Amino acid sequence: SSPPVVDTVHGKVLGKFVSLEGFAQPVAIFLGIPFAKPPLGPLRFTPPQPAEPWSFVKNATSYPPMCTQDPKAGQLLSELFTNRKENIPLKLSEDCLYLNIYTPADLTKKNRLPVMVWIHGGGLMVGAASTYDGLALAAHENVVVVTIQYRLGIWGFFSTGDEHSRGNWGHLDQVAALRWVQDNIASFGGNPGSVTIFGESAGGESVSVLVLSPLAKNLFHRAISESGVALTSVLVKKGDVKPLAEQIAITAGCKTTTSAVMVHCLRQKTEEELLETTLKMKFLSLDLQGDPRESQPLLGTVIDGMLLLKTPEELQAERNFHTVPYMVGINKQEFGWLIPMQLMSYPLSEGQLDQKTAMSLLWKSYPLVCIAKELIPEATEKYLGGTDDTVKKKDLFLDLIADVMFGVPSVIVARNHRDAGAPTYMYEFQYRPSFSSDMKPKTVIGDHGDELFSVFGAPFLKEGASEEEIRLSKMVMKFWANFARNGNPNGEGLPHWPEYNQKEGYLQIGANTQAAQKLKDKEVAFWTNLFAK
Ligand SMILES: *[C@@](O)(c1ccccc1Cl)C(F)(F)F
Repeated sequence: SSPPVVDTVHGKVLGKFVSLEGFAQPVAIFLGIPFAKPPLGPLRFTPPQPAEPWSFVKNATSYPPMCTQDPKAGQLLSELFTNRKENIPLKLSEDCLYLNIYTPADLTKKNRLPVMVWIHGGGLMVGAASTYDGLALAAHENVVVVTIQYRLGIWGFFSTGDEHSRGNWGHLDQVAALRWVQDNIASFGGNPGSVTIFGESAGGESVSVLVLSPLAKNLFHRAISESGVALTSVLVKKGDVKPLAEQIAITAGCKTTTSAVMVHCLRQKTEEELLETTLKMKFLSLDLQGDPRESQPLLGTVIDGMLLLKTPEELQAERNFHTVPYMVGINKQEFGWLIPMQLMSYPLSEGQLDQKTAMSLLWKSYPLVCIAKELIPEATEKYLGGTDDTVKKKDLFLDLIADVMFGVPSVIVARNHRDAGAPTYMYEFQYRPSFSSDMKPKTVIGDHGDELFSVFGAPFLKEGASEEEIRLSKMVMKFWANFARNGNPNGEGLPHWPEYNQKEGYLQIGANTQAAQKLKDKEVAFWTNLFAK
């Protein structure tokens, strides 16, 4: 019964025990541990500072707020992605730099378990750590699971393109959480010499950015990007970021006289005024009015000169990144339902698409796929021209967006990582979880986020999982935690997962799981040639 109490650098923390049926050792859970000073007032749009130390024992048994964000979209994504039986309602706050810890170690003995640090998705605009319950993965695989938060949206990524607001505050928060883990996780039974970062969607892009950042040197030892990398271009702003900053300033009621003037004005706004600004900007929603080249669907990663010194393409060309073991994976249908239908309000209710509407829509999709207008016909013809059925054309259009956004970027990242001599692994995930939304057509399989339910052991926390689904989660969890332990997912009882080498082996994960070769090879060739003009 007696709750666990752990000493950290900054003070003592009190957690709680939670048992998972069939595991003798209850899991010690610590909710809402601060890893930075709350980024309020003048600390807005600045790097995170260390948390101030506290006397006595901090009660770490309540979920922290989630970072300020569109509450409706944030709650929706939490409901769609959570592995728990009931979604936990969360408060909003700028005071959100917290992490949650699930340790299966008996804290009365000494333990050095591998640590897995989860970075949540959400487009860099929404999301929360508390969505993801670490209980099942921690108990089933004997790993310490850490879920982190980081500033989002305007708070996390507002950039003037210069020294007055460089940008990438949320990525700096991720780095601060990893340094906290280095300094403290051994008190929770974890091994700071074996930290694996893993994340999905914008969280997978964050993992890829951290692989590219000198600030993350020696903070992690393996990495996993699930459905998102630093070549997912909608998340990485190149070129001139000043137009977006000025539009944000104006919407908030601020002058644009200079960068410093904009940033100081935004620093005086209340949280509520910046949230009103966020909602007026209509982020994460396909912009159908005006020139598509001016659409800004999210505030994201920039080349700031501190976290990222050059573009991801330039960094991989010079082999300037952390050559840790790296697992890069995609799902069979990344654009099948949840991103267009639930997050971005795509005009695809009809379920048939003719080629003319497809070209018009692909042009409107410019902020996602970056295809010049003169190249829209060729691109569309390559995917939709081979059939005459317009339902098939709609499905092939979804394939096209998925390949440009996720599949091709992921293979290019994996190839460049392999070519720097690092151990590299890839997967393609194909399963339709029973936990899918009731709104989701039964023909969508391997949608964006579908692997989450297997990675986080949803069949052991939510009800109604089939026996096949339970088996799948046990295998995925074991692959992931073997990778955390050894930088190699393989082990006894598991299908062989080849290294992604020059033969380009990868694992097809699903009801039938087996190795395959050359993922997306034809598509990479096509799109690389197309984007070279
Ligand atoms: C992902 O973070 C996401 C959302 C929108 C665009 C791109 C990406 Cl990677 C989410 F939200 F989980 F789907």
